[PDB]
Amino acid sequence: SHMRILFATVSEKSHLFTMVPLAWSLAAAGHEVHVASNPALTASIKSTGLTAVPVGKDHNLHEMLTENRDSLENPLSDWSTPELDRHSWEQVLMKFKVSVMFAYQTYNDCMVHELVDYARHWQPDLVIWDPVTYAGPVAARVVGAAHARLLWCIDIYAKMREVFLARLAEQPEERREDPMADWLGGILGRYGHTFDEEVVVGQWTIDQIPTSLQLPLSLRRVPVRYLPHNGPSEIPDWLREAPGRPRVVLTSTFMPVADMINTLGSMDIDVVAALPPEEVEALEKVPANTRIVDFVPLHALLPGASVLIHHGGFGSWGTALVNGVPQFIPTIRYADWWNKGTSLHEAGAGLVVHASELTAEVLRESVERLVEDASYREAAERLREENQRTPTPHDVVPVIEELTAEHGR
Amino acid sequence: SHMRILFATVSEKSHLFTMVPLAWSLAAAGHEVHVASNPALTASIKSTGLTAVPVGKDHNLHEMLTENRDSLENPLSDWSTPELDRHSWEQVLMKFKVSVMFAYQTYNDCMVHELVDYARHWQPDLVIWDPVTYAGPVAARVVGAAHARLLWCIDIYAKMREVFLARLAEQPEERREDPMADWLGGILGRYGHTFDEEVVVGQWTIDQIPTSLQLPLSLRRVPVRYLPHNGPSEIPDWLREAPGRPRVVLTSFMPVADMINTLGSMDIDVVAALPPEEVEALEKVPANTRIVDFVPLHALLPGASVLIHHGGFGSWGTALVNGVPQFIPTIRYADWWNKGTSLHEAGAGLVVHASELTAEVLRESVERLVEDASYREAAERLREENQRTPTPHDVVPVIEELTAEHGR
Repeated sequence: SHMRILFATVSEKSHLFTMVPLAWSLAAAGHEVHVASNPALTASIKSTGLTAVPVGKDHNLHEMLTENRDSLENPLSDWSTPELDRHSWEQVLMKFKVSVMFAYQTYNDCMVHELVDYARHWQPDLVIWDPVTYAGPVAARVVGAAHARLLWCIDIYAKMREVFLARLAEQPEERREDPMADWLGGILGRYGHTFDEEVVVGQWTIDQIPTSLQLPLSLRRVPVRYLPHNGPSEIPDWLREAPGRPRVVLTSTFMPVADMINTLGSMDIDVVAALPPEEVEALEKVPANTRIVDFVPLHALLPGASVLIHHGGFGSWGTALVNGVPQFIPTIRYADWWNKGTSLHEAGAGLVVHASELTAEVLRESVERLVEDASYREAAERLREENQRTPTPHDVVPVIEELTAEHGR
Repeated sequence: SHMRILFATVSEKSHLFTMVPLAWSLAAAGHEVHVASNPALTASIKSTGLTAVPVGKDHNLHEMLTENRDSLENPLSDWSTPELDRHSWEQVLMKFKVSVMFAYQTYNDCMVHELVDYARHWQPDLVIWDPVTYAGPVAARVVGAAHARLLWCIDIYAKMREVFLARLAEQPEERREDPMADWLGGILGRYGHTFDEEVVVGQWTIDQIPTSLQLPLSLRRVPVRYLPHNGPSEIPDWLREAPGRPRVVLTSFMPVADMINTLGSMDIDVVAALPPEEVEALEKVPANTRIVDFVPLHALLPGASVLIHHGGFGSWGTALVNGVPQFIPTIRYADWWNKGTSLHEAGAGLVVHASELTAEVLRESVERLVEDASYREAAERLREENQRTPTPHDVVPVIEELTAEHGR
C-alpha cells in the first residue's frame, strides 16, 4: 500500500548519509520518499539521488560551537554514562535544559514551522527522523503521521530520557519541570495538539546499532543492518594496488594531524589519510608510506585493512564494523563518540583513548597492538557477523509498512 | 548470498537515470553495487548516491552527430518497424553494419577493455547493462558473471535482431555475415572466449515497459515497475499552488517560442521546463505560463492534464505513472516514435511527426487530450498496468535466483 514518507534531518551531512540506504529501500518498494532539512543541506541531499525539500532557514550552531569551543566538552555535555546512579534530579534536569537551549532549539526551531507546513501540504503517512531532529515528530504529530527515529547512535538520548523521567517522578509537584515538554509541547500547543512522550523517542526506533552494543530500553525497536554510505563516491585507480604492509586508514588542543602523519610515516605500515582541503597544506612533507586524499570510498577501501583511526562518527565506525576492521578512536565525550569507542574497547574489537592523552607514543603503541594482537581482528569479526545477521533495509520494509498502518492515520 | 553487482551504461545521463531505482533496490538488499561508465558520466553517477567506476576514455559521438547532423533521421536509423515484411536481408544487414560501426562501437570501444579489466579485478557476480552498452555483457562473459539488459526502451533492438537472424538463416554460407558477432566475438576472442547470442540480448531482460506496450519476443523477460528518477531533484516553493484549470506541461521543429505563444492563448495553465538559452530566445512569457530550467517532474505531474515531449523515457514513464495523457511530436530516432505510437494505438495519447507540428495541430491536439475523456481513461488503464507490475524491491529475489542459475 503506497506511502508518502518524509525523512527529516538536521543539516549535517554525516547524519544525512546514515539515512540514505533506508530511504532508498523504501523508494525501491514503490513509496514516495522526500528528505527535508535546512537549505544548507539541499546540495548534499540532491547527490544522494533522493528528492530534497528545503525548509526554513540556516542556523549558526557551528559558529557557536567553534567560538565557544573551550566550553564544549564539560560535565553537562557528557551524555556518555546515562545512569540513575550518576544523575541527581538537578544534574539530569540541567543536562536537558542546556541541550534543549543550545543544541536542539538551534538545530530545529529554524525549520520546525516550515516542516509542519510541508507535512500539512504533502500529508506523509510516515515521518522518519534523525534522533536529534525533533522538528520531525512535531510535524508528524500535527498531521497524524506515524513516525520513528532512525538511529546512528548508541542510544544515550533515550536512555538519558529514561533517567530524566525516573528522577522527575521523585519530585514534588512544585519542583516538576520538563524542558522537552515545555519546548515541544509549546510548539504542538500552537497547532492545537498535545505533547506525548512519543515525540521524544518516536513511536518506534529503527536501529542501525548491533544489539550487543546498544543500550537496552523500553521502546519498540526495529533492528536494521547498517549499509555504508559515506556520500558521493568513485573508485580511484590506485585502490587496486596491494601495499605489502598492514594498511592503516585515518579519517577526519589535541595532537596535530601533521604529527600523527609523521609518526605513522615512520612505521612498517601503509597509510591512507582522508583529510580536508586546508589540513592537506598545513603539512610539509608526505611520508613515503602515506597517501593523502580528500575523499575515499571507505567501504571499498576498508576490506583487508588493519586499522581505522577516527573520532567516532558513525560512517567510519559502521563501515569499519561491517568490514571487520579494528578501530582506534582518540576522541572526546561529545555526542555518542565516547560510547562508540568504549563499546568496541569493552568488546575487545578496538581501542579508545581521550584525544587529550594522544601522543606519538600512544598512537604508535595502539596501532602496533591492533595490528599484532589478533584478538582485535577476531572480536571485530564477531561484530561484523552480528551486523550481517541483522535484516537489511530491504527486509525491514514490510515491518515499517505494518507499523505505519498500526500507528498512523 | 551477498553479490557484487556491476551496472554498465554508455555515458548518457538519460540512460543512467533509468537504472537508478533498480541499482538502489539491490544495494538495499545488501549487495555491493558499482556503476561503470566513461569519465564524462562520473559526476552524474555520483549524484545518484551510487558508487561510480570511471572506465576508459570519452568518445566523440555527439561531435560526430552534430558535425554530420543532416543524416540523423534517415531510413537506416529508423528501427521503429522491426518486421520481416519490411526488411530484406540486405536492408537489415545494412542497419546492423551501420549501427555497429557508427553508434555501438563509438559508445563502447572507448571503455570495453578497461571494463573487462575492472571486472577481472572486482569479480562481479552479475552485470546489469543498458541495452546499447554491449561492453557490459562482454565484460560479464569474460569473468563468467550472469548478465541482463535493463530496458528503458520498447525493444526494437532485440526485435530487429530477431529479423536479422531470420534473414541470416536464409542466406547461403558465402553470403552469411554478422556485424555484431564479428565485433563482439572479436573482442571476446582476444580474451579467449567465444561469441554467444546472449551477449546481444542478455541472459535475461529486465523490462520497465508495460507488457501491453512492448514488442513480443522469445527471451527470458523479468518485468519490473518503472519508478521515476529524472536526476537530482528538489521541491520548489511554487509547487504548493493548485492551478484551478487544466495544467499542460512542456519539456524540451516548430520554434519553441511559437509553441509557448500558442499555449499562452489557450484556456490552460502552462509549465515549461526549458534549458538556459531557449529561455532567452523568447520575448514575452504569457500570463498563463511559468518557465523553469529544472522541475521535479514526478512531483509536478499529479493532476496535470497533458505532457508534451519528444518521447524520452523519463518524461514518458513519469507521465505514465501519473496517468497523464501525452502529446509526442517527435521523429523516428531510437524508440521515440514507438513511444508515441504505442500510446496513440492504446488511445492514451497522440503522436505526430515533429515536421508536421503547427500552431493549429498543437492547439487541436491539446484541446482533444483535455476535452475527450477517453484519453485520461486509457492513460489511467496504463497507469494501473504499471502499478500491477512488481517493484524493484519485489524482483530482487528473482534477480538473485537468475544470477545463481546463470552465473559462476
